[PDB]
Amino acid sequence: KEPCPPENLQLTPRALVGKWYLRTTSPDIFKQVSNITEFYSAHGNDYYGTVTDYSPEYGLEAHRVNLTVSGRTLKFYMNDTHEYDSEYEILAVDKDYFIFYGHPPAAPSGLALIHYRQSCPKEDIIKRVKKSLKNVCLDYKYFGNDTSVHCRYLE
Ligand SMILES: *[C@@H]1O[C@H](CO)[C@@H](O[C@@H]2O[C@H](CO)[C@@H](O)[C@H](O)[C@H]2NC(C)=O)[C@H](O)[C@H]1NC(C)=O
Ligand SMILES: CCCCCC/C=C\CCCCCCCC(=O)O
Ligand SMILES: *[C@@H]1O[C@H](CO)[C@@H](O)[C@H](O)[C@H]1NC(C)=O
Ligand SMILES: *[C@@H]1O[C@H](CO)[C@@H](O)[C@H](O)[C@H]1NC(C)=O
Ligand SMILES: *[C@@H]1O[C@H](CO)[C@@H](O)[C@H](O)[C@H]1NC(C)=O
Ligand SMILES: [Zn+2]
Ligand SMILES: [Zn+2]
Repeated sequence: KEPCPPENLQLTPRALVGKWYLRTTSPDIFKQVSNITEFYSAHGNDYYGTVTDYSPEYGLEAHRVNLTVSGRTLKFYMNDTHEYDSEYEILAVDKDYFIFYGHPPAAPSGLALIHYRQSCPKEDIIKRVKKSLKNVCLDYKYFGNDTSVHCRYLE
C-alpha cells in the first residue's frame, strides 16, 4: 500500500515538460489501456498536457490533463474520465525517467507509474530504474510492461 519515498523529494520547474511514454506500472494496467504518450507544457506549478492512449474497444483516444505540483506531490486531473485522477508523489527523478506513486480510484491500494523519455529504453536506463525502485521499497518484479509496444529491454 506504500513505498518508502526518498530523503529530499525535490521536484524542479519545467522538469516534467515535453514527451513521455508510460511503459511500466505495478498494478499492470496494460489490459485497460496501451501505447500511452504524455505531452506536458509547464506553466510554473501548473502543467497542461495531452495523453494519447489506445483503448481495447474505443480508439486512439486523447485526453487533456493538468498537473498541479506542490513540492513532493502533484494532483493529476483528466477531463474526459477520472479513474487515474489522484495525488501522486514523486519517487525518483532522472534524465530518462520519472517514477510516481498514487492511490487513484482505478487502484486505491497503490499505483506505481514509470514515465520514460525514450519509447524503448536501453538496458542502462532499466538498470538505473531497478535501482531507483529498490531504493524506495518496490521492485521491477511486481511491475508489468506495455507489450503492445515491443521493447527487448522491457520483456
Ligand atoms: C501509438 O501512438 C502513436 C502516437 O500517439 C501512433 O503514431 C501515430 O500513427 C498514426 C498512423 O495512423 C499517424 O497518423 C499519427 O500521426 C502518428 N503519430 C506519431 C507521433 O507518430 C502509433 O501508431 C501508435 N501505436 C500503437 C501500437 O498503438
Ligand atoms: C513524468 C510524469 C508526468 C507526471 C504524471 C503524473 C503521474 C501519473 C499520471 C497518471 C497517468 C495514468 C494513466 C494515463 C492515461 C490513462 O490510463 O487513461
Ligand atoms: C486542473 O484543472 C482543473 C479543472 O479546471 C482544476 O480543478 C484544477 O485547478 C487543476 N487540477 C489539477 C489536478 O491539476
Ligand atoms: C471538460 O473540459 C471542458 C473544457 O471544454 C470543461 O468545460 C469541462 O467542465 C471539463 N470537465 C470534466 C469533468 O472533464
Ligand atoms: C518488465 O520489464 C522487466 C525488464 O525490464 C522484466 O524483468 C519484467 O519481468 C517485465 N515484466 C513483464 C510482466 O513484462
Ligand atoms: Zn500512498
Ligand atoms: Zn521481444
